[PDB]
Amino acid sequence: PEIITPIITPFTKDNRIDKEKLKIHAENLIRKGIDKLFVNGTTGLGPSLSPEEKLENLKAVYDVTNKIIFQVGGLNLDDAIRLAKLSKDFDIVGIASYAPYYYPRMSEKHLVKYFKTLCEVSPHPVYLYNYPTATGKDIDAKVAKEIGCFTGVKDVIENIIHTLDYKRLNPNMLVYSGSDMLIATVASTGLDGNVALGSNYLPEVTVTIKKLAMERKIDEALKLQFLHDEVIEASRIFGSLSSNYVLTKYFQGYDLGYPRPPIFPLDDEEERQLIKKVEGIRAKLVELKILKE
Amino acid sequence: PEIITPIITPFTKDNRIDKEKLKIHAENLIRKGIDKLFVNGTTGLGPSLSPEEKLENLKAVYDVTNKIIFQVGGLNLDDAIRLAKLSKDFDIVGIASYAPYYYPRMSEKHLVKYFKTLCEVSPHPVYLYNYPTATGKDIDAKVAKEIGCFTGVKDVIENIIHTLDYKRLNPNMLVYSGSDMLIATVASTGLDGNVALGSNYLPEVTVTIKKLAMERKIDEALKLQFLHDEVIEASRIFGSLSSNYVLTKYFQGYDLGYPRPPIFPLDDEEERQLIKKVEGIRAKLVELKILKE
Amino acid sequence: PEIITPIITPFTKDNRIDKEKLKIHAENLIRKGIDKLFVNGTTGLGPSLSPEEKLENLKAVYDVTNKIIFQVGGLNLDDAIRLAKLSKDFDIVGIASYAPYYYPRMSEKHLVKYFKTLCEVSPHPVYLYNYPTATGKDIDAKVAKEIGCFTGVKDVIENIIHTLDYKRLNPNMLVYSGSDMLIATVASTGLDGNVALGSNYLPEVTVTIKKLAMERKIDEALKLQFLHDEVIEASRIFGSLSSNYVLTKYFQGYDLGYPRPPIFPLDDEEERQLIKKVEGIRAKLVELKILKE
Amino acid sequence: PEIITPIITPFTKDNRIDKEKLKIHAENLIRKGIDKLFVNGTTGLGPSLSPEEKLENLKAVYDVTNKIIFQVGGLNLDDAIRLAKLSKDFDIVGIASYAPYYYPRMSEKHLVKYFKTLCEVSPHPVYLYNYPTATGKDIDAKVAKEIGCFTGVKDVIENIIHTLDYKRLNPNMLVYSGSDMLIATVASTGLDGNVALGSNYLPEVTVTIKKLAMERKIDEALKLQFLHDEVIEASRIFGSLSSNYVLTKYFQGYDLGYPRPPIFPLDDEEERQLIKKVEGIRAKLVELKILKE
Repeated sequence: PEIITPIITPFTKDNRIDKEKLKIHAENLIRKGIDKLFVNGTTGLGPSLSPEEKLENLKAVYDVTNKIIFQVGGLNLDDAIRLAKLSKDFDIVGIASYAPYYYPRMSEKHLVKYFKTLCEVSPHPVYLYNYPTATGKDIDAKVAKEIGCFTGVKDVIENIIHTLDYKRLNPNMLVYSGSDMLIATVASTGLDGNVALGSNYLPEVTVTIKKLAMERKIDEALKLQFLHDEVIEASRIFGSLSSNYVLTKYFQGYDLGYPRPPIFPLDDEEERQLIKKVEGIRAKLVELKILKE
Repeated sequence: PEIITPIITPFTKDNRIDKEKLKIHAENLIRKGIDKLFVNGTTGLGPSLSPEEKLENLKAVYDVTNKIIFQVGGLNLDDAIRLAKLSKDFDIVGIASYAPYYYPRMSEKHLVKYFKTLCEVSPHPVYLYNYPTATGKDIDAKVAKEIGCFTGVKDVIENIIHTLDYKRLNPNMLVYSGSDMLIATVASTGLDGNVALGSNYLPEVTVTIKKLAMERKIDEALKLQFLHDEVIEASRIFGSLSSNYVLTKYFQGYDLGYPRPPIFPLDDEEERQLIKKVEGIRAKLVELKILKE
Repeated sequence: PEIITPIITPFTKDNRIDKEKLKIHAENLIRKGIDKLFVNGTTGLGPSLSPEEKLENLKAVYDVTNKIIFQVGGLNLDDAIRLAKLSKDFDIVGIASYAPYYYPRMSEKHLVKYFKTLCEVSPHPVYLYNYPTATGKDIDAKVAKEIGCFTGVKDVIENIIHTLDYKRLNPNMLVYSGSDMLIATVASTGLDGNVALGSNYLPEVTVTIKKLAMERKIDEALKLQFLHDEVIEASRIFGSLSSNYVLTKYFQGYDLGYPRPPIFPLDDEEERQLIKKVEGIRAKLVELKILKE
Repeated sequence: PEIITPIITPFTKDNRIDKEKLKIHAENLIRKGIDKLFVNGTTGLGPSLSPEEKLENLKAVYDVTNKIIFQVGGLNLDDAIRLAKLSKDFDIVGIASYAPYYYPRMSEKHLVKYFKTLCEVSPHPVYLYNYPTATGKDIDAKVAKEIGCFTGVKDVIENIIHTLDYKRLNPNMLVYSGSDMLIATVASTGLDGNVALGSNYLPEVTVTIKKLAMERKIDEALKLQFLHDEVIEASRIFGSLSSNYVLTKYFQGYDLGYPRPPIFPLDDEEERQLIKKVEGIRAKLVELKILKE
């Protein structure tokens, strides 16, 4: 199994993509063992990015590695087609799309047309980015089997019965969970890994949870998963998408600038309370020789 | 109270706004009694539009009438501020914004900041576009009071208790329902009216229901409400957002072009089945002398 | 429209039904203008009551009035059949049942059979007690039409569209809402009335809201509705079903004993804290001359 | 890790517990590898049983094995307290209780008081029977810690992060999942086992899944889990609670009578169709030498 990072998109103070900070961040992650990079996902504020900005993220990360899954979805299908086509010249893993978001009660027939249309034009394997809470509809294993063209799926859902069902109906499909709290579980139950936003700021931990599991040292794995669980929670206190920046800078020692409002950055005091929550978990992890002093 | 139409956005074969069909459609809605027009709402596929297209829509409808509320929201706070300020030069009713959509678990603080910010730059009254199902969060009465600067609210929710609470905790606020099926109810329980996608294709009906409720002929108003509900129901089969195009062409007799994929247009078979579903209702509406044979 | 009280079941300290405190309560509710009494409802802890105890409450209230709808449902169908049958010796308004509760994902086919069985054996009209949050399923207008034998429905749901649908699909059916916070609206929109737990402790208020709406004195009907909403909100601090005992003694002046654990009574501190929250409301209610002294 | 059967309560034509069929079923289950027997659970129609019938089920199953967890809860605390005390004389594993069911929006204070009371009176370890979707409320890991006195939890939820959290915050607690579809996952991820309803009719399978996962043959374990998953799906076509009787008679060869209305038994045509849906599976299982022809 693998650990896939839905990479953060660092923005400048004046709301541009800081291509340099993106590259450092991508470089660090590859250095610390991350298998692939998922670009323009939720953790990267993909839905806040223009088609031009989505392409920029690909170009910036393509300098660092070609193990990229390139998210192109949106509510303008022509922008998504143009993006999928422009990836032809990029030797990457595949492209991805989440479902058309916002609009409730969208017909299965219409949703199927959308993903089929991305497959008919894609010059790479096509991954399904399933995130019902964010997009407001579910491409479950049955609908994915009927699309018939996905090479994998990132299932962002608390229900893991739902994630396993993809394998059951598509034995050949790569199945990833999007929950950080299930790295140990995923790795041990026969799935292909985790798209984990927590790997942005603790890639050492998510990678290590994985190893321990494949070594059938599940007891340890859970101990480590649970520490990771506390950090996940610390980030929700103030808004995990904004906390990702503070956490990555705190654990990995470089700046990722700011998010894109209405994803507002944490202020000086929110930053203090967040670090005061994880201060002790950091120490324990240097103790356990998982982080460098 | 008022009927406010969340006006459809017509698209050409080339996926561009059809300015002339928009103006044609806007005229008819004003001439058939609609009080104001909500531009770049859900029914208009607001989220699917660029900021330049959101402004395009305003410029084109202003040609016909200034009784407009201008929706400017999005996931780039800068683009919305720009849009909100550009409205200075239009003598319109207000601007509006849904809460920032897609991203879950957004802090109340971050959500209040997003709206207080728009209020801060706005040269017109600011209206709250509350659509919890489509956006993923609820700017309810307490939070709207906390925000402190809304002139009105459009509450897209089937819980009318939730809607009354706005009037209770904000006595001077205009409180509209976004539910086509409560036009009789809203009018009769002291609320300021409805924002009704259904008024796109049968503005004769939404207006008549409200009038009938004002004259306290509530029994006669429900009878027309339930006929309207059935049309609402029929449009859901193939996707209501697409079907309004068909229905508007069918009941009002001019064409509105295409929706923007992934909001796909009904096909010829789908268009024909919907009409067969509404022929019997149209008959009863002719019978009532609300429509011409 | 009508106000129907879901009458509390008074319990002694020994976990017995206090029949005399009950009769007193019924007498007062009737004397203050309540139209009918709903016995063994949620507010009278029906599901906590045995078949003998339900019948007991019917015998008890029948001593005071015959304007009684008699809930009989349960998870043992032979007990419900018996209660339905035994009601023949009582000249009441009808019987009623919620859907079988607790067990998730019950089949419409089986749910229809449950209710048709009660209709086949019922000596009186049958009322659908629809409470989806409590029973775990929904007997909407479509399933009620299919069942085909309901004289009326009590619809405990935040969604008034859902309630209107019973009228749309069942024009002859008596349609009540079970939402205290919608008494003015229900009355103003052509529905048949409310089943209002808050009429246990403030029947003066609930009846005046109804009357004001019937007179189309809408803003004054809302004024009183919004105070009532504040009492409802106060009751939720410590548990609404237990607070009803404290609130009814406070406003009506006679003590109703205790609820049945695990519906724990409020302790004396809690009782005093809840009364501190409603001293204000009560003061205004005296000023407005809806309550005495 | 263990498989615990939430044993079925078999009823006669006359709606009485068939003590003798329950003992055969009970003996069989233990003998095919079932670890513990959960009595009076959702699958046994717990909420449908009088307290006497809850004690009668214990006395019967106790004649076969002392590996019994004795669920005692209900909406009359005095009955529960007394069912707890009467278990003093049975040398069993422990008692359990779901949360008080039906009544929505109950206070965390009262829910804790409920479980603490049972702990105060219990002569055996107390198990939390957590079933959010049946009871209408959830006792999460956090609350179970507050309550403070649970030896084990049985988490009936399709969300396995929710289940793992009990072990996170309560390391000394036995944590079982209630989902038949996670037997392989639960066993390979370090949790303590499953409360599997489908082990009523295919105990061979649920125990072989478990064995396989313990043996790290995760691929062979999943293939068998996917078989079992289909049987679970087939059981829903008609009412899984009802279908379980048919399926046990089919797979195990002895009839368990009827369920209790309103849990209606399948009729003969429903029996036929259901068997046709699982005939193929019964063949695959005999092919794998898991079942004898």
